[PDB]
Amino acid sequence: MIKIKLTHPDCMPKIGSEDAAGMDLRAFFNDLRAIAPGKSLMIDTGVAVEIPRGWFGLVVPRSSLGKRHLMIANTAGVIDSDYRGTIKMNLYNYGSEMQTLENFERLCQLVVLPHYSTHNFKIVDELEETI
Amino acid sequence: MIKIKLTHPDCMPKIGSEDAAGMDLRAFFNDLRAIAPGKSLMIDTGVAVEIPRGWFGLVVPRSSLGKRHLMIANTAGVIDSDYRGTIKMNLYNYGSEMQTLENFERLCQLVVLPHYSTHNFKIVDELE
Amino acid sequence: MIKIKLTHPDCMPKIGSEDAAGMDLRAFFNDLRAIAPGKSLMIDTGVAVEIPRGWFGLVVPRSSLGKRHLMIANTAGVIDSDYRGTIKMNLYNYGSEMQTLENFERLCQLVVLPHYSTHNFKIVDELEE
Ligand SMILES: [Cl-]
Repeated sequence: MIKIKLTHPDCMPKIGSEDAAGMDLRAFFNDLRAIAPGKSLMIDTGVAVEIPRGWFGLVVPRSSLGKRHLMIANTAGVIDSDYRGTIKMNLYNYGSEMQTLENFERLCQLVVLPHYSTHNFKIVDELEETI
Repeated sequence: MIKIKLTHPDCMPKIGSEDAAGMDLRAFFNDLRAIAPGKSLMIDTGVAVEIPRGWFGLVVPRSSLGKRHLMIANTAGVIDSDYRGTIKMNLYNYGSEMQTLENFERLCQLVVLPHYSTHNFKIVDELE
Repeated sequence: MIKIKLTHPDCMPKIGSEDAAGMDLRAFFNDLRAIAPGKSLMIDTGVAVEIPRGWFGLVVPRSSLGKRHLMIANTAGVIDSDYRGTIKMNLYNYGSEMQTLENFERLCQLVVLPHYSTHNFKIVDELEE
């Protein structure tokens, strides 16, 4: 079970069908968020999560953001299972015109994925051949 | 097993070895096959997929797109296990020269991955 | 387990806690490199990996590269379980000011995730509803 702390009930991510890979995180701010071409603004979501250990949160743009020429500055967010702040979406305008955000509009998908333990490795001199 | 509907056999993804993470989705073009700097082109793959519940499809560029300065406009496709349309690749030219694409050229990769059930959550006042 | 071969000890990726999704891959080059607006550079990590079958490597930027307006030219690296070369990070500057990268600087994260076999499919005439 994932658990979710909402800074405000309207921050609640849009949940889809059972088959949905992700839930949509919403913008959360108290002033104008106007991302100029070639600039980025860190947009809070007002959603803080405990993602269970062994998993992590992948944050990517909603498909609607393609026509808006917004990307996450760091390409994709990676929310570790010990991260306790609210998720932030550092959104960059790679397009040619102003992008304005409406408070609570759904912007990014959060998909929770399993990951191999980063402790489970060994250093070696030679890798096994697959030529 | 993933069920795949092709609009035509030539839309068949390029499958690698057993160890390959992804399959290469192909352009299914009509007239426009070039993307100018700062422009985008919505490319149908002609591949519709039935992905088992509990998984999803991640659509990212092939590494060869790097050289060509093409990205997906929305960075990565997320194909839900109930999505039945064909997969689209909305490619944006972020570089400085035009990129001409050949029909059925391998552009993006589809990787099918597990995801947590988005219904499996609880809202909490506080958390540890 | 992930078998790792290092070109140089210092190429060792940064390992976080049990809670870390990925390990931080490092640049491996002698002098400081600068990447001008609109330009790209193919950074070797000096890390070759043997990822267990069933799994793959996803290489995305560190969150810190976001402010520096750097991306992987191909958006995200996909490391197959049969890839035996060193992982490369082809970094592109999409911003408007010069960025500089130093040796063994943590740049990208390598996350290792299960994938469905790409051989386990069937071409079908109709899908369900
Ligand atoms: Cl699509």
